[PDB]
Amino acid sequence: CIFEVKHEGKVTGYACLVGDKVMKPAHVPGVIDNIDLARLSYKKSSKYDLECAQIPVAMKSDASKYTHEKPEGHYNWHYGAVQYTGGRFTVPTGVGKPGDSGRPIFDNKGRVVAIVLGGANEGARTALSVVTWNKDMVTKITPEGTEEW
Amino acid sequence: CIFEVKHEGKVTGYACLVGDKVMKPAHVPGVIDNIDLARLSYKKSSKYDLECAQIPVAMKSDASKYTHEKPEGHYNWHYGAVQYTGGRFTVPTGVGKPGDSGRPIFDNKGRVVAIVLGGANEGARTALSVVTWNKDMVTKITPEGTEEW
Repeated sequence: CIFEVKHEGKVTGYACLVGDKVMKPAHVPGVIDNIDLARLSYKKSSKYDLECAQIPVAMKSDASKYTHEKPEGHYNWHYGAVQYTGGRFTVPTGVGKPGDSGRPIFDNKGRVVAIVLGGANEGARTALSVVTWNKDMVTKITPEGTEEW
Repeated sequence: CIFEVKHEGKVTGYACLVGDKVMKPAHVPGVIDNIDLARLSYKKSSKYDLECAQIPVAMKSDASKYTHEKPEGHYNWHYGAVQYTGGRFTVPTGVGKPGDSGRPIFDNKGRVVAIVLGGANEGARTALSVVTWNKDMVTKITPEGTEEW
């Protein structure tokens, strides 16, 4: 469910299969490294820093489910645990870096709860800028001091 | 009917109101410099290098007409005349340059016949890569050696 985005031969970030969409953070430079995904029509929102295409039918079963449900505790991503408390996702400073935008954060059922956009270095911890969902709609939540990834 | 696209305070290219659509070359970085247009959701695809939205009600009457009709001769753009011969729009080399993507080309009735994407330097003249109309449908025509502008 995760695809590299590349520019000039380098991985710049990721797109992920979420719900029935191919989702990519808009700010990530380059092209998704699948020629068919790269050619789809994407609905682009500057407000949410998001581009989303309808998932190819052949890939529909590979998509992750997703949810607005975000009880406090810990969640999962490529690098390990993501804390969620007081409406903030945090990780240890240094785990994430430029090149990690587009990676999903998941609950233990495998449901996507957020897509990483960047991180604000707050000392020992880094607070993530994310696309995430409330019960009604998508949102973008960006801590002060965020560096886009 | 023509708007600047800007990124980091710099003009990066242009978007046009044509028919029912806001038309911007997809590859141009930045956001359209208009309060209404910036807040729309766009459909973006590499197929024609277009990023489009429905024109807001308030702006519909400002849209340009368009046509598929491209008899040979000369057409009009920001910098003067554009030659059209053998299926190719050409201008003198150096008249258009990086930053001129999204500018429209018009006939003498004021109908848009093409939107500039880039140019192929052919020596004294440059052949333009364009979106243009075949019957009712957009198409992308890109001379060999095109640089996206």
